[PDB]
Amino acid sequence: GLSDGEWQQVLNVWGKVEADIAGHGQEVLIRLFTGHPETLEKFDKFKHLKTEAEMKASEDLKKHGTVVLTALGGILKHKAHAEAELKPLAQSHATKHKIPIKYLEFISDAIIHVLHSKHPGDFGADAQGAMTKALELFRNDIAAKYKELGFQG
Amino acid sequence: GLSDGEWQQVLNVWGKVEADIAGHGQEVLIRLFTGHPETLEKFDKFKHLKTEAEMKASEDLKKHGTVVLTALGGILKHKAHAEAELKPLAQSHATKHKIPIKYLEFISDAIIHVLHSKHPGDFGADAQGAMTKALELFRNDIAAKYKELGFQG
Ligand code: HEM
Ligand code: HEM
Ligand code: NI
Ligand code: NI
Ligand SMILES: [O]
Ligand SMILES: [O]
Repeated sequence: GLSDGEWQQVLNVWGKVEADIAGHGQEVLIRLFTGHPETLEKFDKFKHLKTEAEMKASEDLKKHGTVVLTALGGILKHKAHAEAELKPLAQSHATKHKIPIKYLEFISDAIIHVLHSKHPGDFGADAQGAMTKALELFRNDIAAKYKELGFQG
Repeated sequence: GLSDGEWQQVLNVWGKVEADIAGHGQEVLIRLFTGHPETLEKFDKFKHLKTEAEMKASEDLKKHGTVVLTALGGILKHKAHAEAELKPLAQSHATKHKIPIKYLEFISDAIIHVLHSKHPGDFGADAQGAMTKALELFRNDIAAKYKELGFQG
């Protein structure tokens, strides 16, 4: 994964992109299409463009550039925030508390038991299946950080 | 992973949890401790507590239950939001646009060059090292979604 400061580096340069997301988007796609022409053939609405000049002139190529960098920006900002929130918890449970993944499984089953007992109206079979998958994904994230830190959990 | 409706089911039952986080946190730790006595040994503050009635009387156990469900809740809500943002992107690039992972490596290459070219003051060796790793994490997330969908590309 990235460190705390590694994400801050990423978000700082991303702010600069957002000051002219249109121009950045355009240049990224044109650099892609010139360096790797086979990428242009995946785009039914752009593959007619032959020259740099035609590409720079395309209103919709510039609009698509914005759509791509906006979506990627949103994803990176969520990853940064999510990592900063998870890594402290993973570190303390790995190093200080030394909690095996097995014990995270037990507390996952305890949550599902309590939600079945107290909220069956918003916890039918489907919603229970959903929570079981959700808590497994959470354990998997922790297990991934445990490995990064070389704690056998 | 979870479908759109499954994440909504998770968020919907979590809303009920957060409405009585005190009581739910207590019931989760009592269920864990009574089902798996070994887990009580990890808790210096609680390991003397011998019965549900003792555990229910512990103000410390209640406060810890709140800290646990508060931390978990934040992680689940972020995961639901990020997945609902990522899953459609991966779905469309796999099944509609048919974009191999190697082409996301190409566009990552172009994003690095455009950032180095236009914002070098904000894009030194470390900043560029950070962005390179961050774009890898993005491609790995799409790659993990493609594998789920049995798209090789
Ligand atoms: C950082 C990488 C990428 C991001 C964030 C991104 C994002 C997007 C978004 C948000 C859309 C519109 C919604 C959708 O159809 O899912 C889209 C459409 C599309 N993307 Fe991507 N994309 C990326 C990489 C690529 C690459 C490398 C290719 C092809 C070589 C590609 C080909 C397409 C195509 C063909 C469309 C459909 C465009 C249309 O509506 O005519 N994408 N992309
Ligand atoms: C959903 C699972 C879990 C969550 C979200 C969680 C969260 C937390 C948080 C936020 C803290 C306080 C800050 C910290 O030290 O990181 C904490 C402390 C702790 N956790 Fe966990 N925890 C989980 C599972 C477990 C399990 C299963 C055990 C043991 C079986 C455990 C043992 C501890 C201990 C011993 C502490 C320190 C308690 C204290 O000194 O007051 N945790 N946990
Ligand atoms: Ni978002
Ligand atoms: Ni948060
Ligand atoms: O794209
Ligand atoms: O915990």
